[PDB]
Amino acid sequence: EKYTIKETILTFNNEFNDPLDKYYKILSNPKIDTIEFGEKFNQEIDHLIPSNIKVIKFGWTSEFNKDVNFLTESLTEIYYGIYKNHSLEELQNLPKSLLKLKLGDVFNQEIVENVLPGGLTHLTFGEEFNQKIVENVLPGGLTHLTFGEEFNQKIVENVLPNSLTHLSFGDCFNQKITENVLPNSLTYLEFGRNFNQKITENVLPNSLTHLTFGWYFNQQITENVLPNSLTYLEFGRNFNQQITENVLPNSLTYLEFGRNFNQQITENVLPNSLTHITFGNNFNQIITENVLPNSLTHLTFGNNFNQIITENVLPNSLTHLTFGDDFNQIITENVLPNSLTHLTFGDDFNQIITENVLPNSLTHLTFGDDFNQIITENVLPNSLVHLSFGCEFNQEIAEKVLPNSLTYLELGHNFNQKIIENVLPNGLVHLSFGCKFNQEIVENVLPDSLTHLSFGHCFNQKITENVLPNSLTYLELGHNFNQKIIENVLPDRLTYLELGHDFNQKIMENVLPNSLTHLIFGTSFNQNLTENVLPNSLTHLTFGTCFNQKIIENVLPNSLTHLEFGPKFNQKITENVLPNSLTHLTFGTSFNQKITENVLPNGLTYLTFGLRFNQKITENVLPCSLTHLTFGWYFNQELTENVLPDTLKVLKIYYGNKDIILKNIDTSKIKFKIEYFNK
Repeated sequence: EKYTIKETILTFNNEFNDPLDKYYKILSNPKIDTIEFGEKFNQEIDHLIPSNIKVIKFGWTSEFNKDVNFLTESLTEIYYGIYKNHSLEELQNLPKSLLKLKLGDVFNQEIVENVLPGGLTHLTFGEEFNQKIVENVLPGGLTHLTFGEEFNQKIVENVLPNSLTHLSFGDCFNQKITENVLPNSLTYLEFGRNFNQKITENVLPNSLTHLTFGWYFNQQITENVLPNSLTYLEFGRNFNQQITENVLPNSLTYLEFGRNFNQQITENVLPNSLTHITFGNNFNQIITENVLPNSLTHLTFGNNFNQIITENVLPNSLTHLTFGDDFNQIITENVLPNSLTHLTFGDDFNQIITENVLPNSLTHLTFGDDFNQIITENVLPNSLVHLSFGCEFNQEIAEKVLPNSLTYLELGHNFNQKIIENVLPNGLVHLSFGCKFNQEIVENVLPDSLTHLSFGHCFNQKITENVLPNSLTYLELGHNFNQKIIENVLPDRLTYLELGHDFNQKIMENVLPNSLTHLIFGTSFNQNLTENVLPNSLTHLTFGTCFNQKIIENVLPNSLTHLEFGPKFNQKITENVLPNSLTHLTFGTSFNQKITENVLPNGLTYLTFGLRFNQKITENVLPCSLTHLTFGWYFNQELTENVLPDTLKVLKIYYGNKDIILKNIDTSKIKFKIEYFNK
């Protein structure tokens, strides 16, 4: 039953439902233009909203259903939810200044002359609305009209305002749209699910730039139907009608087909102005020679497309080609254009790719699941910077195979071939081995450029001295990786280290480098940490599930700011073991140990206890700078005001214990905010 204020947007609780009689002062803040209400709020708001607010958003979930006849007369916007009806009295009484309105979902009465605000520009009907609209009903200056799920009434001439620019139908609308019905101002028209009528000549206006049909629309588009202003055409799921010559306008830049479209496309049907085609799922027709437009930059096939791509089929303008799930046709030499920079294959693609097949412009190559053919020397272009192999790829990679220019290499699940002296390019920045990779990585194989290196599930080989490159900043080790790290192996620029589930080997002194700031232990690590192990630059330490070793003086370094113990850590912590520098401490699920005076650094601002912490808090234990205290479910101890710090901003407690936790706290005069959580 509290409010959360943002820059201008006051949001209430989702179970708020308190009369607004005692909130006038809060809402009278002269820097708040809007109010958000949530689910359970059902209380009067007629005389309870000041002049400074310009938006009431109720969000679609609201249970608000009260008569509203007195908003402000200074509102410009209001949006209603699922349980709101109206009388037309109530519609006549929304304020003369209003610009943008969404009606309640329950509203399904017939609107007549001079009811909805004259000056209105944005109108949105609810779910249940399915009432007839006649000539001078909608405001004459309206620019945005949206119909909801159930509306299926007829629309006849001179009814839609000649100012209208965006008209979006809902699911049930399936009435004929005839000549001069749509305004000559309309730029967007979007049909919904059920709409399935012929569109003839002079029905779409010559100002229309966007047209989206929906699920069921499966009517033929003939010559001179679509306007020459049109840049955007998106068909929906069932449209499967053949599209012939002089039907698509010469200004069209975007075109997307839906699932069902599977018709042949001949010459002089795809306009030369097009830069983007996205094909449907089922599309599986032969694309012949001078069919595709010449200005095309992006081409995307569907999941069923699997037809041979022969010489000079793709334009020399094309830069992005994405294949679908089925595509599995041989690709020969002059098939892909010399402008093409991006290639993505799909799940099925598994044909050989020879010497001069891939163009010399190509920077990005993504293979599919199935792709598993040998890639030899001078196959991959010398312009390539990004290579992602998929799941089934497990072929050998020889010496001068991967181009000089390569920066990003992602190897797949099944990849488990050996990597020797000059396989990976000098210049490589990111390298990611997948699941199965478990071959030895010896010295002068990983390049001296590499900054990011990540290993997969299976990788559990030794990493010896001077294997890892000097310019490495980021190292992620995988599930099974459980080999000891020794004195001079981890490089001197490494800031980030993540150890894996299995990693449970002791760490000696001069191992973790003095550049390392971020350290992540995995599930199993449970080996004791002693003096000068952890680096004096380290800021972030995250322990995994099973780490339950006691910490002593001079172990956690005096730079450390974020510490997070894992589930099973439940060891006592005494004086000057937690560093001066600490600001965020997070106890894990099972930690249940007393805290005495002088233990948690005074500098500490965020403290979180996990599930099981249920020990008294005596005076002068909680840090003096603390701002966010979070307790766990099982914490059942009284708090007093003199044992909480003067700087506390937020206290998080379990709801079901509150009257036990705050038994000695007068909540009517706290200077902090109680956040609850529940079961």
